[PDB]
Amino acid sequence: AYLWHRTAFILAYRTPVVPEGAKAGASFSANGVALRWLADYDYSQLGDRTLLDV
Amino acid sequence: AYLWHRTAFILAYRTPVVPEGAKAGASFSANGVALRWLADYDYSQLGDRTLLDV
Repeated sequence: AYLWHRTAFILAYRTPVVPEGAKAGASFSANGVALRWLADYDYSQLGDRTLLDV
Repeated sequence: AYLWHRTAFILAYRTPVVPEGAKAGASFSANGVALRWLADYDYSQLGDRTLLDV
């Protein structure tokens, strides 16, 4: 069990920017954290690829 | 120093045609020469790539 003050632990967040070369882009919130959604089509394997990141 | 008649040297320029797959297709100008600019997102390396050429 841990018993800590609100200012004991630091969390640092930075949502990545969607580059101009990304065919898709959006921003979703996970428990108050803005994420970056990116979709790229993989023609070689004939499949879509997604990515949420922070 | 170089002294040349107009017919001594010849340049030929051609702007590459932006294909139907390139996401970004802005076209720029350098010294009156039109340049092709395209951007593609390498998802395999998690990085953007930009190309400006002629």
